[PDB]
This record gives sequence, C-alpha cells and structure tokens, in this order.
Amino acid sequence: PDSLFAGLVGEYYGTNSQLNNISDFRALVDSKEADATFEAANISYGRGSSDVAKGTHLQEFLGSDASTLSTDPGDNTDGGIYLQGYVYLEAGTYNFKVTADDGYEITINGNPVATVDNNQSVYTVTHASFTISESGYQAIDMIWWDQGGDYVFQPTLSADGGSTYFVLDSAILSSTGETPYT
Ligand SMILES: O[C@@H]1[C@H](O)[C@H](O)CO[C@H]1O
Ligand SMILES: [Ca+2]
Ligand SMILES: [Ca+2]
Ligand SMILES: [Ca+2]
Ligand SMILES: [Ca+2]
Repeated sequence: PDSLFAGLVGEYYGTNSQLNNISDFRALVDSKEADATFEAANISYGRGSSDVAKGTHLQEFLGSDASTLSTDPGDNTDGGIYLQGYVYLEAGTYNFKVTADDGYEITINGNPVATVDNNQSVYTVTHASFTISESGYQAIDMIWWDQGGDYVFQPTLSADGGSTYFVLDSAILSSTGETPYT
C-alpha cells in the first residue's frame, strides 16, 4: 500500500560524482535506492548556498516538506530530487515558468513540458504551452539537481496564458491519483 497524501512522492539522491545534465541525474536515480524520501506538498524550494547535498542544506531547501524526510542524508558534493505522482488540472492550455539552479525536467502524462538540460546559476525560463485533453488527475514527474554552489527550484504553472502563475501544492497534488482529504 502506497500512502495517500496531497503531494508528490519525493526521492532525494546524493553523489560525489558530477551532475552535468538530466541524463546524469536520471542515471543516479537508476543506480541505487533513494538516500531519503519525503512528501512534496509545496514545490517551492530554496534558495540557498554551499551545496544542497552538504549538511542541513536539503532540509533548508525543502522547508515545509522537510518534516517528512525519512532520514537525514549524509554529505555529498552533488544531489537532486525526483518527484512523481498526480496533479489535478482541468482540460485546457497551460505553461510552466520555472526558476532554478541547476537544471530540471518536468513531464506531464509522460511528455516533457519544461526542460533545462544543463547547469546554471539561478535563471527563470518561461516554457512553451501544452494542452490537457481531459479534466482530472494528470500524471506528473519532476527531476531537479544541484551540481554544487547555490540551489533553488520553483516551478510555477499558468492556466491563463501567462498572466498569473501558481505553485504546485496540496491544493491540487495527489500521491496516488485518489482524492486526498488530509
Ligand atoms: O550554483 C551555481 C551553479 O551551479 C553554476 O552552474 C555554477 O556555480 C554554482 O555556484
Ligand atoms: Ca532508485
Ligand atoms: Ca545531511
Ligand atoms: Ca559537482
Ligand atoms: Ca548549483
């Protein structure tokens, strides 16, 4: 049985190898069990300095979500997160606008909808629009990593053509696709 909560299933992975791109982080996820798990209920993390994978920087980064950490990871030089679950969206057009250091990839219903395939100091990209064909819980996943140094990750989503944006949080997230009453 998987727990039902108003959030995405979060996994954190650390490494002492360099993360240069999405492929490197995905390979890290493939390589071992998560160094920690958590509930991603308010997906607006950071900013901080001095490596997300060192000390208590991950806790600080995750903020409001860190109280659900399964463990306190040890130090690593590089690290990142893999989030998966569901997001309630009505049928229509949407686009992400994401602030991040380093890179990331967000997919909805298996298709990438926001990609930065490289390291970067903090930068905000307004991504291309995508459509949702049927109202309901949509499958969503995210990866994000830090190669070192500073770190931040705030995807925001617009339903109104880029006029307003919102953070993905417990209002609309579901870990399993069932309706959370938590
Ligand atoms: O956080 C930043 C970014 O990772 C950049 O790519 C290299 O410098 C680090 O300090
Ligand atoms: Ca794994
Ligand atoms: Ca730690
Ligand atoms: Ca590094
Ligand atoms: Ca960084």
